[PDB]
Parts: sequence; structure tokens; C-alpha cells
Amino acid sequence: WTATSGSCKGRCFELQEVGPPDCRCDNLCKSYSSCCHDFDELCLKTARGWECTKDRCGEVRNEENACHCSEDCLSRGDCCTNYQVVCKGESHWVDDDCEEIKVPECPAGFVRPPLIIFSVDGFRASYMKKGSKVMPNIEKLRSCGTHAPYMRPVYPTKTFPNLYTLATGLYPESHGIVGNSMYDPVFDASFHLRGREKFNHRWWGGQPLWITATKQGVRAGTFFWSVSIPHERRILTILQWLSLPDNERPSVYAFYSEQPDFSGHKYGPFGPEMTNPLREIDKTVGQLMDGLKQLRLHRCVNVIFVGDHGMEDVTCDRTEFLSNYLTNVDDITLVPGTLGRIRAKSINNSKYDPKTIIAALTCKKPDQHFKPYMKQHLPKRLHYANNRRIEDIHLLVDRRWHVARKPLDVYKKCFFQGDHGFDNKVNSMQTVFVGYGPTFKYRTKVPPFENIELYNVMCDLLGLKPAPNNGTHGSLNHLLRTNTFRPTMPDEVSRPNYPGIMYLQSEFDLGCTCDDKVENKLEELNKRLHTKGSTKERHLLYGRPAVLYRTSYDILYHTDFESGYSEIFLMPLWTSYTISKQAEVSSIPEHLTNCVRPDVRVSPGFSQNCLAYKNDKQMSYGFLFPPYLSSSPEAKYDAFLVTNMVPMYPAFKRVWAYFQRVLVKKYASERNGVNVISGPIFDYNYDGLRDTEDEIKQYVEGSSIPVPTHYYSIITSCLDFTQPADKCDGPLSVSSFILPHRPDNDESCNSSEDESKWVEELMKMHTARVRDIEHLTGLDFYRKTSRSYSEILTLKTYLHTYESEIGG
Ligand SMILES: *[C@@H]1O[C@H](CO)[C@@H](O[C@@H]2O[C@H](CO)[C@@H](O[C@@H]3O[C@H](CO[C@H]4O[C@H](CO[C@H]5O[C@H](CO)[C@@H](O)[C@H](O)[C@@H]5O)[C@@H](O)[C@H](O[C@H]5O[C@H](CO)[C@@H](O)[C@H](O)[C@@H]5O[C@H]5O[C@H](CO)[C@@H](O)[C@H](O)[C@@H]5O)[C@@H]4O)[C@@H](O)[C@H](O[C@H]4O[C@H](CO)[C@@H](O)[C@H](O)[C@@H]4O[C@H]4O[C@H](CO)[C@@H](O)[C@H](O)[C@@H]4O)[C@@H]3O)[C@H](O)[C@H]2NC(C)=O)[C@H](O)[C@H]1NC(C)=O
Ligand SMILES: O=C(/C=C/c1ccc(OC(F)(F)F)cc1)N1C[C@@H]2[C@H](C1)[C@H]1CN(C(=O)c3ccc4[nH]nnc4c3)C[C@@H]21
Ligand SMILES: [Ca+2]
Ligand SMILES: [Cl-]
Ligand SMILES: [Cl-]
Ligand SMILES: [Cl-]
Ligand SMILES: [Cl-]
Repeated sequence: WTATSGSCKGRCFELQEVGPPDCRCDNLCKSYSSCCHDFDELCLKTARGWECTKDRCGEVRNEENACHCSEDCLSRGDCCTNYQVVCKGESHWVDDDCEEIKVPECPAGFVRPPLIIFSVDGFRASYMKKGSKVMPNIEKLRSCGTHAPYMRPVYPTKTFPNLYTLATGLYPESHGIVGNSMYDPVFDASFHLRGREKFNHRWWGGQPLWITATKQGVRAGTFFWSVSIPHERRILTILQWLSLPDNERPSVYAFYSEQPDFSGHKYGPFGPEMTNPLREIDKTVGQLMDGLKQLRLHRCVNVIFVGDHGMEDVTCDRTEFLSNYLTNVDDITLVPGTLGRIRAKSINNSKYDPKTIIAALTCKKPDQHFKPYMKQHLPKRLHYANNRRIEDIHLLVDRRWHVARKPLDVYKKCFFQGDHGFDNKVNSMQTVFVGYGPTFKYRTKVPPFENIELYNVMCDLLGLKPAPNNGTHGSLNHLLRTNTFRPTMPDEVSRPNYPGIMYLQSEFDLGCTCDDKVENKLEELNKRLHTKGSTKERHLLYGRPAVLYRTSYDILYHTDFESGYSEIFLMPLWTSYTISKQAEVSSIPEHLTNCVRPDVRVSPGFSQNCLAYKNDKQMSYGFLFPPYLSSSPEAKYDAFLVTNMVPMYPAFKRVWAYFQRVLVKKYASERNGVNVISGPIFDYNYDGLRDTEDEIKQYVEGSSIPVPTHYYSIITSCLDFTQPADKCDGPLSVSSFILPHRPDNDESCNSSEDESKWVEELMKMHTARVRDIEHLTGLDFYRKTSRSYSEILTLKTYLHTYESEIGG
């Protein structure tokens, strides 16, 4: 109930909100149906259009007009955006040559450059090149300012998850908006697009930019706009707000366009009907810039042109139905579309079992266009598991396809040619970024980046201190003319020990055997140097990783590799080695197949044993540095130390073996040497962060040897591949993965075939940022390079996507 008896006269688009049952006049009261009776009349005027014609010049101020062409409108801050052009012989912003904005050129009373966020829904990255003919304002913006070829959205590539990620720097799993539709069991409540629960505050976590701004005494415009408010009225309001006195004037503003997403759903991404909405976005941009120019603010304001996600070609005839797979289709709830999430329909049903559900959905058709997953087994680069609103079962859907429950849901609930929500590395889902203004760089292209990083930047452009988020502060300083934030290396928490030979072979009772009792100042003093760390300059190219938590561990040196061995987890945390282009792959000699040697540098108490693996019929073992890449028959024995050993399921050994035997060598041939860093990851609560010892849910049977949920590798080389990895002078190039350590290969439908047909594709699916591995391990890589720490932060946020070029 609202007593809408009050007025909006003098209060059109007020910046603060008033609590019920007074009537509101803000740009959102329509969605609440609590506007004052006179809102439309006074605030939403439309008379005479949005443009000054040649006969409106110097008119008598008629208050009924949407905008004004009178003499006093510059003073009132309510002219039409084309006023100066038509009535004063000025030119449009777009028709001017772009001159570099070396310093902010602001009017007195402006204490900082304002920030304007122009967000465009569904605006696919390829539109920047492909529609460039019909978007002249956006093209001037793009090419005079700072831009990226694309910006990666978060998963799911839906509207609300991405808009709220843009505002918070958080993953949807952390901000809580994990889709366009959600169920929260703790609340016992649901979240819809069509409804009024979505307005309730409990859904929305994190600290969005406008709240961060408010709490630090920077004033914000109100970011959201009722759908019925036309885009022209949205621009003029922003401009009016900018005309306000210094003490009332916000420092940050937002504009939202429902286009091109709206038309994109109807006509597909490249529908001939798409040119017009794109024409109309550009005109709105024109309107804004012409408006800023009138205010003399076009060389003072920072403008961000950002999309939320792309748009893919999708039709009704590309739907997969769960009813063609399952028996009890009426005992499941499905959230459908471009992703799927499944739960029990009634919780008082105890004959519901997700494992049977998943099995019924696994490679059951040769053509299958979706893949079932328990959420914790989703790839880690999606960060889509640590929220109670995320269903245990998740279907990842092929681009261009839908999943539904029964055919009756698709025709009675085609009409659409476009959709989004797919895996965020999919090309059709990438969006745009362009930054324009005094604080952004001039004519600069920057590499692609993820939208999680923007919150920090917008905080910088405003002199704000960002709330704790998932961005990597300083990773986007290279977009900026001037920073404000200078990132600093975290301090190492745990210092390593450097253990020597302390123990005799016979002290070890590990139940391991190795036929190694066969073997001179020449090649015996030499191996002393190796165990002390003579060859470390070759295998540890960027400094040891720093341990950022409290723990006890040892650095172990070897001819071929170096490890950070954890006395707590009974295995290395990391193992580092260099494979040059000239390196050769050997095999494991026949006699040394089952060989495991005691490490006389580490006590039997802090060692694994072979007996545990013998007794654990499910579990087996592998090695972090691969025997296959030993540089000599003598060095090969180093590879068989109990301290290079890690638990592995037989099914996973097939993946690992091929990575170590085939792919490392291949990468080294292609990239001119690689440095490899590998290790275990423990994330049993699927929060993307390292488990502590007391959070391990699985041990190798009858032992205190913890089983990793994942294994990672960081593979580094020179960006200039003419230079060998171990003599790289300039920038580095990197690719990484976090492979799930699973006891079956149910994820790979071609796994009964040869490793050469499926393994590499699995790896590509679980591509990772070096930053993802940091959070999951509590380590910090690249401590000692010749590169700037800003450059290294950018390297760490790099994701290698394996998608071909944008456009082709
Ligand atoms: C991506 O970035 C984000 C953000 O940086 C990372 O997420 C952060 O991770 C931290 C560590 O995991 C975590 O610390 C927690 O905090 C717990 C309480 O946190 C509440 O307060 C948060 C702050 O709000 C304030 O914000 C500003 C400052 O920024 C202030 O000025 C304001 O005044 C605000 O008050 C708040 O954000 C958080 O909100 C969550 O819950 C809300 C419901 O109330 C949701 O609306 C909201 O969406 C958040 O929900 C998410 O996160 C929670 C985890 O908190 C999770 O449950 C959900 O799935 C969802 O994803 C809270 O309201 C606090 O309880 C923790 O302390 C425990 O652990 C320590 C360990 O040392 C114990 O010593 C301690 O005693 C305590 O344990 C107790 O409970 C145990 C069981 O849990 C029990 O066994 C034990 O015996 C004890 O009783 C800890 O400090 C941050 O909260 C979290 N922040 C966010 C925003 O998520 C994230 O890690 C990054 N991701 C990656 C991959 O890197
Ligand atoms: O005025 C705003 C947002 C302003 C904003 C400005 C900058 C921002 O970022 C920053 F924080 F960085 F500034 C963030 C937000 N709105 C009203 C609209 C919009 C959010 C949704 C789309 N929608 C669907 O109903 C909808 C739209 C497209 C869809 N595709 N598929 N389903 C769909 C559903 C209704 C909702
Ligand atoms: Ca964890
Ligand atoms: Cl959704
Ligand atoms: Cl297998
Ligand atoms: Cl620990
Ligand atoms: Cl594309």
C-alpha cells in the first residue's frame, strides 16, 4: 500500500529514496507501482520530440516540452542534446577529430572526473567490427580511447549474474545471483524475473559499486531504470544530474539499454533486423556525448561502454529433452535453457538419488548436446559451485542448443532465434569493453580480460577503496593513464627448510623396493652439486613459489627438477622443471617399473609408504616430475623418490601419463622450451580455496596420505618463441589447467579410445588462470622475474581459451 496523494513537482528523479507510504519520484517507482499520481505528467514529458529543429531556436520556454531550445536552457541544464549544433552552428561530437585528453579539462566545482557507465545488454564482441559502419559514435569511442577485442563475462552468461558481477567484482557464487531463476532452501523462497521477490535485499550479496561509493562520501546516481522510461529521458536525466550544484551532484552514473539483447532473442545475433537496434544504441551514445560537449564535460568525464554477455544462434528444433533419457521425469525440477540445473521436486522423497540421475544422463546418445556434472566436478574456471542456490546436478549445454524437461515445456509454457547463458569461454558469448576519458589511455588496445576485474578499476577512477572482491587489483593498470593503486607482493608466510642427508636407507620401512643397487671423483662430486642446487637456475626460472599460509615444508633439489615438499600433506606442493626444445622422451626401463626409493633427506615419519597403496585397491600412485623426461639414466632414479610420488586413481593415471609422456614434449617443441610447475590441489568444500589438513575427506586407505581433488600444471615460456624458455628476456607466455582427480573418465565420452583422441580435449576444458591455482594452493608464483609486477598480475589472470579467432 502506497498513499500516492503527494506530488513530484520539484522532485523529478530525486536522488535519495523515501520510505512508504509516501509516494516516490525516483527512476524505479514504476517497478514498485508507488509513483505519485503526477509522475508521468511532470517527469515523463514527451512533447515536441528530443531534438531542436531550426524553428525551435530561441523559443519561449514551454514547460510541457520534453527538452528545450530556449536561450536559458544551458543555465537550466535541460536543453536538447542537439541544441548547440542546430541553434548555435556547432558540430556533433562524432564529427570532431579526436584530440588526446592529456589532463582532465573540468569546470570549476568538479573535484574529480565523473564516471558514466554505459551498459548494453547482449552486445556481442563481434558487433564492434561487423556493425562498425552503422555505429560511428561507438567507433570513435572505441578507436580514440582504450579498448579490448573482447571482454569475458562470468558463467552463466546471463543478464543478472553478469550485471551484478560488474557492480561487485564478485563471482555469482559469491554475490548470490547465480542465475535468472533461483531457489533458496534456507529461505524457502524463489527468485523470478516476473515478480516482486527479486526486489528483496537478502538475495543480493557483496557490495555493489554505488553502495561502496555512498559509504565513502562519493555520491551516486541511481543505476537501475524502469523499462518504460525511454532511453532519451534516461540521457537527459543524467545530464540534468550533472548540472546540479557541487554538493548535490553525483560523481558516478549508469545507463542501461535492453538492446540488442531484446531483438537478439527474436532475430538471432546477426538477423537482418539487428542493424536498427545497433543504429539506435549509437544514436543514444551520440546524444550523451553531444550533451557532455554542451556542458563542456566531454574532456572531463570518464565513459565506460561495457556489455554484459553475447548472443548465440539458438532455435526450438535444437532442444534436447530429459524425457528421452530418464524414467521418473516427474520427480525432478529442471531449470531449463542454455544451462540446466536439476533437483528433487519433493524433498520428502527418499528414493531420489542424483548418482542414478547423472548415470542416466551420461553419454547415452552419440550426438549428445549436453553434459551432466555434479557441481563440484564442473571446471574450476567457472567458479560455479559454492552457493546453496546452485543445484547439485548441473548440465553444461552445447552452444546453439537448449535442454528442457518434456516437449510440452517447449511449445506450451518457434518464437526465438537467439539465446545466451553458455560456458563463458564460448566466442559468441564474449562482450565489449571501451573506456574513454582523461584517466583512460589514448588509442590503446589492451588484451582480453574478465568482467570481474572492472569493479576495482571503477573504484580507482573514483578514488574509492574497493570492497574485497574476486578481481586482481593492478591487473588492469595498463588501461589507465594514471593508476592510484600500486600492487605489492604478498609476504611469504612460511620459510622453507633445506634438508641434507639425515637418514639411512635402513631406517625406512615403507615396503617399497627398487632394483637400483648398481652404479671416481668425476660423476660423484657432480651429483653433490645437483642435490645442493647447482642446476636450479635452469628448472626454477621465476623464483620459488612463496607459501602464504603457516606450514612446514622442505626444498628438495635434483638434477632435473625441484620440489616444495610438504611434511603435513606428505607430498610436494609444487614441482618445477624445464624441458628445452632439444629434450628427448625416453621410457621407463623394464626393471624400474614398480621402483620407489626412500628419500634420505626426509624422515620415514613424513613420508608416504608403498604398503598403503598395496592395501588400497581403488587408489594407485603417480609422479609429479615424469620419469619419461629424465635427462640421463642416472637422473632417472631421482624421479622414483617417494617424495616425488602422489596418489592417483588408475583412470586418472591414463590422463596424467599422456600429459607427461606426450604433451609436455609437444608443448616444448611448439613453444621452444617450457618450464612446468605441477602439484596437487585439495578443495573438498568446492569454495575455490585451499583446504586445511582438517578438511580432507579422503585418505589413501589405512594412512594419513590425503587424496587431492585436482592436479594442476602451470606451463610457461617466452612470448617471443624465438628465444628459449630458459633464456627469455622479455614478456612471458603461459597456459594452465586444473584437472579433476576422478576415479572414472565418465566426463570423456571417447575415453575407451586412445589417449590421443580424448585427453587433450579434457585438458582444454579445464584450462585455468594461474590466479585460480593460487587461491586453490595458497602459493604465489612468479616472485622473481625481470617483469613489472603489473605485467605479472596480468599474466596471472590470463586464461588460454582454445577458441579460434573472434570473427572466424
Ligand atoms: C571471491 O571474493 C570473495 C570476497 O572477498 C571471497 O569470499 C570471502 O571469503 C572469506 C573466506 O572464505 C569469507 O570470510 C568469512 O566470513 C564469514 C562471515 O561473513 C559475513 O560478512 C561478510 C562481510 O560483510 C560486510 O562487508 C563489509 C566489508 O567488506 C562491511 O563493512 C559490512 O559491514 C558487511 O557486514 C559478508 O560478505 C558475508 O556474506 C555472505 O553471507 C550472506 C548471508 O548472510 C550472503 O548474503 C552473501 O552472499 C555471502 O554469502 C556467500 O559467502 C558465504 C561465506 O561467508 C557462504 O556461506 C555462501 O555460500 C556465499 O557464497 C557474511 O555475512 C565468517 O563466518 C567466516 O569465519 C569463519 O571461518 C573462520 C576460519 O578462520 C573461523 O575461524 C571463524 O570462527 C568462522 O567459523 C565459524 O563457522 C564455521 C562454519 O563456517 C564453524 O565450523 C566454526 O566453528 C565457526 O563457528 C569468515 O570470516 C567472506 O565472508 C567471503 N565474502 C564473500 C562476500 O563471499 C571468496 O573467497 C572469493 N572467491 C575466490 C574463489 O577467491
Ligand atoms: O536498469 C537496469 C540496470 C542498470 C545497470 C547499469 C550498470 C550496471 O553495471 C555497473 F554496475 F557496472 F554499473 C548494472 C546495471 N536494469 C533494469 C533491467 C536490467 C537491470 C535486467 C534485464 N531484464 C530482463 O528481464 C532480461 C534481459 C535480458 C535477458 N536475456 N535473457 N533473459 C533476459 C532477461 C530486466 C532487468
Ligand atoms: Ca576449499
Ligand atoms: Cl538461469
Ligand atoms: Cl578409464
Ligand atoms: Cl594446512
Ligand atoms: Cl564471434
